[PDB]
Amino acid sequence: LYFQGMTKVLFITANPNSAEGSFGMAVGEAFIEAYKNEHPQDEVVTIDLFNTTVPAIDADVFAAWGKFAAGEGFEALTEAQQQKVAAMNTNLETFMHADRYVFVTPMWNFSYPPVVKAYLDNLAIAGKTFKYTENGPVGLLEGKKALHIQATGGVYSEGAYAAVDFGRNHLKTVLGFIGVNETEYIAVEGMNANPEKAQEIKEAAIANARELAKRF
Amino acid sequence: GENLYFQGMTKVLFITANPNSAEGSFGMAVGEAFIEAYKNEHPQDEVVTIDLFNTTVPAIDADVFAAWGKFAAGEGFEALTEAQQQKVAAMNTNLETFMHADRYVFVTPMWNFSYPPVVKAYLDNLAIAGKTFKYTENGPVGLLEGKKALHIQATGGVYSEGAYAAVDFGRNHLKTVLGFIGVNETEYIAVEGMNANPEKAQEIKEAAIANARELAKRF
Ligand SMILES: Cc1cc2nc3c(=O)[nH]c(=O)nc-3n(C[C@H](O)[C@H](O)[C@H](O)COP(=O)(O)O)c2cc1C
Ligand SMILES: Cc1cc2nc3c(=O)[nH]c(=O)nc-3n(C[C@H](O)[C@H](O)[C@H](O)COP(=O)(O)O)c2cc1C
Ligand SMILES: CN(C)c1ccc(C(=C2C=CC(=[N+](C)C)C=C2)c2ccccc2)cc1
Repeated sequence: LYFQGMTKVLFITANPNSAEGSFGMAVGEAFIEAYKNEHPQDEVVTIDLFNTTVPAIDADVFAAWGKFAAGEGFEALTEAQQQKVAAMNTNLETFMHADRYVFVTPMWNFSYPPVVKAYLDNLAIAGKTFKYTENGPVGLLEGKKALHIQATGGVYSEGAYAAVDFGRNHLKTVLGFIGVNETEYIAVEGMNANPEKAQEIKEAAIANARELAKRF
Repeated sequence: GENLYFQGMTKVLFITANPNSAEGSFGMAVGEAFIEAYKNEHPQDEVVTIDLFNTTVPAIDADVFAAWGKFAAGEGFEALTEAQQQKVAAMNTNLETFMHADRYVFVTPMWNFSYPPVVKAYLDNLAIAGKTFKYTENGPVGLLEGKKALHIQATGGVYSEGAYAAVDFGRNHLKTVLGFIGVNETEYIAVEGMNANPEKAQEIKEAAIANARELAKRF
């Protein structure tokens, strides 16, 4: 074809179990298939954070960032610093070039798996996703939309317990800091607080995901 | 005055989550000052340092779920694979090292409104059912008793009061998990405002260091 432009969607998952053993992954796959049937041509790339190199910010990264500030190039870094920065570049560039993001995270001790924090630490880079201005920082990503699907044993979406929903709230905060302010949230909650009605909660969340896909 | 349970040496855990040292980190410089002041008040208390950037902190992954599945089935430690045995043992080491301690000190910087990811993996190594918490008919309840925790955080801006405290996710999430495992009292020291006010960087650091020395006399 003469034109190669298309909407790029990133299906970012952070759950070790598959869709058959995870409520979050089950609703995540239902939203993706419903989005594909509504949006052909659009590309959907899956990113499993448990099988993706996500370097944590450590002494090598600070040392690598320091040499970059001193005007030095990539060759000045050690081999260990080179492999970490390159993997951080790939994660950042792939996220910046996409248009739609879909996060699937389970709640482990009031927050997400730790690899989600390292992944966000790979995305928040000054000069790339946000810039400093006279009136504080400003996110750089424009024309982006994000969906977060979180599965929790208890119920956190409504009530006072939304204050301890740290995984959901911190993800929304970082997304807005890099310019992704148009977000959507689908809660898959209560399958373990009341196991007798866990399948109804899953089925209701699937219907909630299939409706959002036609307008997302 | 005593004559109850012998001496009972107080174990203190100085848990750091910053790759830089005290010379290149405000939170570490305040954390090191608190320890030096605590050791002078209690010369016989044991202080064990745990650097999370140089400690095996296994993340909950596919091997951990497969291990917990075989443990719940009735099998023992002889059924796991070599990758599962190494991960489960290192989680028990971090768990029992934390449980056997009476005092806890955390030093973290704010990286994008939260802590480094290794802190979350370390907290997931501690919240274990039947060990640090259990579920009752009235709800979950922690099991650790007689513990006192202190969190030192260094942030560029100010997140102590107002609507900016709601986005201090690193401090708040650490308090919730510590309170979930029984440690209901976690004092907090803020080294904040160095990047918002670069001219007050040394004034804020020096004031927070003196605050940590005064707190070390009663902690
Ligand atoms: C290590 C661990 C920690 C958990 N912590 C919480 C929690 O803090 N609050 C909660 O409601 N459920 C908690 N759960 C239960 C999960 O939220 C529940 O399994 C949910 O369905 C997410 O699983 P899934 O995304 O794989 O479907 C925890 C489960 C595990 C294994
Ligand atoms: C990767 C990174 C992310 C940061 N994110 C924030 C932030 O979200 N809010 C803030 O006030 N400061 C932020 N800072 C600045 C540090 O929190 C601040 O300089 C703090 O003093 C660093 O802690 P330390 O000196 O003890 O290492 C960030 C710094 C880095 C390197
Ligand atoms: C069986 N039942 C009625 C329940 C037992 C426990 C829980 C909860 C919970 C909190 C923290 C957890 N963590 C940290 C593992 C796990 C569960 C819980 C979740 C949200 C609000 C209040 C409590 C909900 C229902």
